[PDB]
Amino acid sequence: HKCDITLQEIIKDLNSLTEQKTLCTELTVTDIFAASKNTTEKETFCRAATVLRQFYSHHEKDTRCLGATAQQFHRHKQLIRDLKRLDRNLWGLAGLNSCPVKEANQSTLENFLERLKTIMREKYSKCSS
Repeated sequence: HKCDITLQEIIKDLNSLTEQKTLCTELTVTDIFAASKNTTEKETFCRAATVLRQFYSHHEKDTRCLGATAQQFHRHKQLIRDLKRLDRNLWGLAGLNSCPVKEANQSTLENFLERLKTIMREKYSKCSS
């Protein structure tokens, strides 16, 4: 389970998401990586899945995000779809819903996603030769 191809599905989701730089991706999430470092891998996935679910739930219909042009609206729908896909995969890996996130620091979604990508690539690296 630990080195399951779900890791690749998550990295794929993150690669697409981290191309986005919009008003929406500058909006913030609670910075789960501002912690002093005290949770299991399962708990880390639960934390990340929780904040991203908060984000897409709150911003799927947000006027700052929805877009004026066809291209902007398309990119917004893609962002929400990919956030849901990534979230689905993170929950699968977490196997837990109970992981209260306490951090004060807010980071942009953009920076949060780049950090998660780093962590996920590290896990992948630790799984392969």
